[PDB]
Amino acid sequence: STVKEQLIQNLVPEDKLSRCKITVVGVGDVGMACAISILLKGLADELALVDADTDKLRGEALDLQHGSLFLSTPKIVFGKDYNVSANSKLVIITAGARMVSGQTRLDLLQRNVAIMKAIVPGVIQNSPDCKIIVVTNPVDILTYVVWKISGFPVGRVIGSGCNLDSARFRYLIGEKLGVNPTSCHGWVLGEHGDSSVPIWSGVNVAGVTLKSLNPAIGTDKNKQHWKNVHKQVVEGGYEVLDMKGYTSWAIGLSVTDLARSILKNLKRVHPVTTLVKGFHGIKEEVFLSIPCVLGESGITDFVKVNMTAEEEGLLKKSADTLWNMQKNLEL
Amino acid sequence: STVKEQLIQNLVPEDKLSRCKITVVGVGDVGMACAISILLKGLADELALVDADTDKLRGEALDLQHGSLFLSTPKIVFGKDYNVSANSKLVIITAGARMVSGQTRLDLLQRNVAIMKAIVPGVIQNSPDCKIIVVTNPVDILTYVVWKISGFPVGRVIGSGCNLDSARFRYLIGEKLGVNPTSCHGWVLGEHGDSSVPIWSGVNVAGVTLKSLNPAIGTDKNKQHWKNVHKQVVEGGYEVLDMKGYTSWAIGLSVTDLARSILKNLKRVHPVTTLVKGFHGIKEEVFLSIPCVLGESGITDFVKVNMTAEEEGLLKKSADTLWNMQKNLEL
Amino acid sequence: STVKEQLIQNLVPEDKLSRCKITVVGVGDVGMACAISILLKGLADELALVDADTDKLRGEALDLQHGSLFLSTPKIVFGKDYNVSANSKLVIITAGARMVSGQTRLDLLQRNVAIMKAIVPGVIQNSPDCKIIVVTNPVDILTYVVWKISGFPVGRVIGSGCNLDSARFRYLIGEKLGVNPTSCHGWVLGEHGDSSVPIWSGVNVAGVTLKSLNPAIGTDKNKQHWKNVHKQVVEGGYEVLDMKGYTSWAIGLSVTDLARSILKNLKRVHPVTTLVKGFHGIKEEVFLSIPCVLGESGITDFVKVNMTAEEEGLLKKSADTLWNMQKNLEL
Amino acid sequence: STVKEQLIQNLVPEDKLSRCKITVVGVGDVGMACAISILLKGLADELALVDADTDKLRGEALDLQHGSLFLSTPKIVFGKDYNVSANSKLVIITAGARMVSGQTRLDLLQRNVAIMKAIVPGVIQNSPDCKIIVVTNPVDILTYVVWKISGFPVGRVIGSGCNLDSARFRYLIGEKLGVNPTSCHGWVLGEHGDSSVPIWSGVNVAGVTLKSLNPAIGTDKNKQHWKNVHKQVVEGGYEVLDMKGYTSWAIGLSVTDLARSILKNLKRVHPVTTLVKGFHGIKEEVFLSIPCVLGESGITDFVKVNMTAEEEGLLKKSADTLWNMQKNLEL
Repeated sequence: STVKEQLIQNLVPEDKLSRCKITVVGVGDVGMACAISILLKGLADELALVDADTDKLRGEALDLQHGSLFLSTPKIVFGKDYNVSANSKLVIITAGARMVSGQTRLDLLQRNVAIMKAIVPGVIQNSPDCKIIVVTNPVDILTYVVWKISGFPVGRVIGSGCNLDSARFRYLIGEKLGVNPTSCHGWVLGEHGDSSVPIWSGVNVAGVTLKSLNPAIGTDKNKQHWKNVHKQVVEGGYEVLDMKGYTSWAIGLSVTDLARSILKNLKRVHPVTTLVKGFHGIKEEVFLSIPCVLGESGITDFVKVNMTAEEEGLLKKSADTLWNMQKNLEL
Repeated sequence: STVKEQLIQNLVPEDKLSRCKITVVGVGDVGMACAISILLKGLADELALVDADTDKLRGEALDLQHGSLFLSTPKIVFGKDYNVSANSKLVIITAGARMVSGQTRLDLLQRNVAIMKAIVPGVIQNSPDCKIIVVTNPVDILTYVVWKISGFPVGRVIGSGCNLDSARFRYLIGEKLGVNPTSCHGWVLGEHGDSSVPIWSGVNVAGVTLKSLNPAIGTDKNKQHWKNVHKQVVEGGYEVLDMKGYTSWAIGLSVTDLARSILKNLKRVHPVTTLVKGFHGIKEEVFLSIPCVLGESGITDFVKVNMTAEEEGLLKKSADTLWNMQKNLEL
Repeated sequence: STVKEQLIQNLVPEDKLSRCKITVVGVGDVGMACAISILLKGLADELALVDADTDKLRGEALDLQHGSLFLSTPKIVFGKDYNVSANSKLVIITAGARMVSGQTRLDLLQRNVAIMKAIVPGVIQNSPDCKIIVVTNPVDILTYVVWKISGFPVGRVIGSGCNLDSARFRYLIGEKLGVNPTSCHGWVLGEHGDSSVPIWSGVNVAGVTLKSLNPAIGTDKNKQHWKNVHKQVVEGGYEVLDMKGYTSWAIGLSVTDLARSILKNLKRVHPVTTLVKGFHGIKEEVFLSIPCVLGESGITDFVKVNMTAEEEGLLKKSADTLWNMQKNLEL
Repeated sequence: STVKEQLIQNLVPEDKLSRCKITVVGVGDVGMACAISILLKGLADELALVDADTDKLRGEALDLQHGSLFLSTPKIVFGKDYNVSANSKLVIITAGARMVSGQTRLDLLQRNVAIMKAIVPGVIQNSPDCKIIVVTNPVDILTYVVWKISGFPVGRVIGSGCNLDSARFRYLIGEKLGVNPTSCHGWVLGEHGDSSVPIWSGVNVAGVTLKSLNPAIGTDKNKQHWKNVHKQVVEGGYEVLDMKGYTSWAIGLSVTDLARSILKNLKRVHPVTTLVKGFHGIKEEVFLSIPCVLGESGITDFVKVNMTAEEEGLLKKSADTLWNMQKNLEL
């Protein structure tokens, strides 16, 4: 009778389905930049966005929706509740309390565990076999919170860690040789913040033992400027926000780069946060970041690097900072 | 003890998985071009290639394998048997008996149903809920064979149909206006070969009723050159092979464009082959191609166009050609 | 002596170059979303961002810079001046005075011509043979301003027009059939705002004369709900901002889709703004949008559609609204 | 009068242009695979294909042409002559005399310099400022021939070198750790064939000094299986052809990966062939491959690695093999 009933013909049984989604908790600039980009790629055919600030969301959501004619992801849903997350393959938590010129440290912490207790677990009740990337901040300590508060195998529960930083690093690093940050290699681990031990021991622009930045050593630590790449790194997180008044794009790209790996089962190794519970001297459910291999099923395996006496020193140190911090609950 | 046992750390339980594959039966130039391209995109994280010509395959396969460092699909497997297809989401049959300057018609037919009886069903015993794209040729009649020989809902069993042709068409068509074949629209259906009724009734370069090529009518059929676009289309299939001695690339791209749609659940409508069993006068399990909507779960729905008295005429006609042909078995 | 002087060897003459850039004036949410996306593609190997709000820029800029390790565009520059735009191939003006719940109409107009007189011309003194996409708003009237104020051939001076709207349209439109907005076709022209005559005469979901939405006509205008798709369209621009408090993503994607076409010389036809100076009755340097073909060198050619008596009516009407408005200068 | 003259409107002056092309000499399987892939990306908006086997070409060419509706490159041209190459940015020579089970060595050499004398120079007379990637084989010695026979700055004249091999390597290498070949690093240089000194000194799976494969040393050379990765590498070139009867895909991907870098000015370092004329002891216009940085303008700079006494030994050796070979002309 209708144009519908006239133009289109409904091929009988099996006229409904479902499968493999992406969901992002909260669309604060970040939650959001980590959105669009999941889109400017084909990671997900259903991307559901869960926020509690109902207003902006159905606004932002509809923006993406109007945007359809460009995406390669037909379904884009939104909810005020986690029911709207049913059967996600990957959930990315980016809700809490973001940034303030000065503030930013692990200050947004007792503050966020609260955000979590609520936000996180519950999401999980929905997509029971989900896999979580934690972006919030605090990534370490939150990964821990979530880890704890959720109760599924770390592998499933992962964190943004230093994937970010390391990248921030490869950038600057390459800013000096005149070589692509893809084409220079260096690792920064420990904490995602100011306890960041880069790990010069292993820094190419060709190969290990091959072009290790060490063999030509204008030092790299023990002097002659390069420490600064590292001081530039850390500070670098800060300087951004002071100016645009937040940390957006670059966090996004990072994550989607984590997703990319997980989803396409790339088994591309990564610096992410996990339980170093009993690695290089650390023996206490401290989650900091370490180079790990990521696939379909989470963290598969870990990569146990060669930190020099103190590279291990420093790391041993973060571990601990990060550690008492965790004498937790809402108490 | 080992570098393995030394460099990498095995994150305990859940160190194995599996999920959503692509498989291509036979790697004859086509089977193959329809391969690489599935690769120069991220449709599949596991693409298994099943051929019986064991030799060339483990050669070609290894070529792609050496090729890893570029692909975004970690696993690429090969088999002499269909066991190597376990739990594919999409199987693409491109094995039979391909082309010969002159030959090419629906000649490669009794010839191929044979290829099928064997090849097809069996593949299915493995990935029971698979979805099939039939490229072989004969696409129509084979779709039918396979349909029949397999026994799963058409929706699942699909064919290359004219997606190809229509594209071949939009090309030429646009070759004259100086407008992109994306940006010109026209549909050619019926048979994939020489019974190809384009369907001028509906041919934009803007909109329907809007810029329909009809309203300015330097005719389009009933004279003044354009029939030729169509004569150029059909012939066009032939001229290729005469020269490179086969039909490769363009068939590939087409298919992957079918996959793309299926896999990312795009619900992008397409001209593909299916059972017009009881549409526009045809009432007999004749499979020719018609504009249909494709998603995750197969053909979802059909699009019932407005063929003019004879557009319906011609189509009614193919249907039938195609039809007795189907008084089949190996008999 | 140095690691530089040690690791890398400088292959003598020809150790410097330059060529084909993208530049975006102002990074207000939009200027910005229209940024990242130019990045989540390979349109430009040098993208310079010119803003006057020096603060946020060197913040936002550095955000993208830290972001390097993901981009396929090595150079990302920023300036407080247009000198920083030298030899751009495409400049996209997105600076002025953006949005306000209610406000939004062609209010941001005397306001912006001012923004222009300054911003625009000057940019041009730098990249003399540049090509401009105008996003600001007002797109029509601004295209005109810029056109005027710059003095290069429209072809070069283009505007966002309704590429946006039409897309906004294909969306909703497809929201009802259950078909992709790529796979449904419809055109909305005239003004980018509330004088938007869609152009039902030509609306497929197959072909013109073929599946024109007209032949089944649950009307489309002259009743039985569809006008609303159009009322939904226009309103649709408004509802967004009311909520997220601005119009970001979808404008971005649109533009980059214009760039894409221009840059890769796609000669993909588009609804954009240009001088309808003497088309369908309009005879006065009124710039509204019409379906045009875009390539390397600008607008190449125009597409002269079939508006029904009044489709031509309405268009004839916008033209004029838009027209007196243009009895301009700063006077 | 015509639909053309009716549907489309010709926006006056500037209705013609030109700029930045890709050209590939000969479409032998390789010339060809290195074709399609340049397409399954947006490297070129005009790709001209020059072959002398006029027949297959206008066949293969037309195949790609029919293929339009998928490409993001509007113009695809073909010639029997080099006139059809006018103003290419990148020319890729892949014509000569390809492969034979056994044969393959630097046998296809006096044979090819001939192919060159003709093919190469002449191409250049057309696109005088072109940049050449040499794929033929012999890549080394041919790079040299071409270098010589053309007369433009090496930087411009480059070769496939070991980009290939190294990749072939990262593959196998990663086949053992269970880590992506992107995520494992190792370099193989010297000759592209059997004089391939990998360069274990520098082989990560993290960082240099960091995860160098050396520090855990199940040796890597001086025993305990890994030499084989290398023996597997070289042999690996051979085993392919024996089976599919040629080397296609993987060479293609490699090149396009060279183009990608050149064209988008990525300044991504690469192992390619160039004049090691006076590096690590070699002092004679011997072209073998070394890690170099590639951009818009050619090889920009070289990367002078740390070969161990003999890594330098072996390299010193190839150099020379490769060297007398070059006491050339057609004499």
